[PDB]
Amino acid sequence: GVKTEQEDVLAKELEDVNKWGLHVFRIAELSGNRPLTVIMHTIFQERDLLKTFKIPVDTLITYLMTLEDHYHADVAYHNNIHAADVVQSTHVLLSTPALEAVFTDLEILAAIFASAIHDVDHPGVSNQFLINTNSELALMYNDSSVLENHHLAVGFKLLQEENCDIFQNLTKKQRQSLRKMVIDIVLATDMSKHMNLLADLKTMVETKKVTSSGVLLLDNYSDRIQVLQNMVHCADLSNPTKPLQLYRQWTDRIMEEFFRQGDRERERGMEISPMCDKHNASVEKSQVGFIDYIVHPLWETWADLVHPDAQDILDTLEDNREWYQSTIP
Ligand SMILES: CC1(C)CC(=O)N(CC(=O)N2CCC(N3N=C(c4ccc(OC(F)F)c(OC(F)F)c4)[C@H]4CC=CC[C@H]4C3=O)CC2)C(=O)C1
Ligand SMILES: [Mg+2]
Ligand code: NI
Ligand SMILES: [Zn+2]
Repeated sequence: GVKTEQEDVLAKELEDVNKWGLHVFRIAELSGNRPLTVIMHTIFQERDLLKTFKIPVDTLITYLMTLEDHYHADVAYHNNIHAADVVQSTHVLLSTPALEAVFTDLEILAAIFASAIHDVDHPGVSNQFLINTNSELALMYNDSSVLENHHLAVGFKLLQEENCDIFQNLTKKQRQSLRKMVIDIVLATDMSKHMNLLADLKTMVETKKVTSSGVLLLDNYSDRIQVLQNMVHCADLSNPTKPLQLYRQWTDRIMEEFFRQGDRERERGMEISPMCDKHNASVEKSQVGFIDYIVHPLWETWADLVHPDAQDILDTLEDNREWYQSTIP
């Protein structure tokens, strides 16, 4: 009834689960390629979600292992390690002082479940690629948030596998509310929605109201769900805000994925997508641009919403940006 030694080393790494900068790649190695399952399980226990939602522990574990198995280990970026990272980053963001006691347990469950499923069965190519190849996914979803629709459908469908229904004890009202929030959150991870999400986050910062011991006041679904959508979207765009050793691995992985797509586009005579051309790449300059036009603007606005809680995150981002700028030939 005692942990094996590897299990003990893993449990020690998992003590960083409330920290930005958790060694997720190390967790992946120590868990036998089960970082999503072990991180989710830790977070569910930490937040007492099993008791609150009457989730049988065997059902949770079965679901999580099934979910993690529907991420592809042969995709370099959009795999179970990325899912685990987004979950853990969401979990840290949800714990920010400015949001203490703001969200209900069901909202919390929604954000974390959404994070866990948000890229499941990702094939390692873009929506545009799927559309332009006439792929079955694109046809199924009428070219509209193709991947994100698929991630949702798979994540929910997996609940029907043997002993996988983690929501079996929720009432229909709880399930309907949970399902709606999860859908709203995952669909918001499609980068085509980024400018609208950010515009709404800015509007919210400009009209910010604070209240119950200085935490945010969010008094309607539209504001509550916008915050959660931007929170998971921040987590999804969190790689440049992490310690350089983590960030660089994520950059290597996304570049591998992008260049593989570009190889497939080149071989078939298609126009090669932005940053998919390994023969015409500027990895460093691309990171600086990604930070300047997308990641910083979002994280700066998030940092304003939760001021001053996210200052060290924004400082790390700004440091990493200078690092990449400095390596430009
Ligand atoms: C603005 C430019 C100067 C630089 C640039 O980016 N693009 C392409 C571009 O703007 N977009 C929008 C974002 C898209 N996108 N990009 C992701 C991503 C993740 C990690 C990255 O690096 C490192 F953190 F690991 C990364 O870095 C590299 F691209 F810079 C990109 C994902 C984000 C969310 C969901 C799915 C992934 C997704 O949809 C890609 C297309 C330019 O065209 C010029
Ligand atoms: Mg995605
Ligand atoms: Ni595969
Ligand atoms: Zn993602």
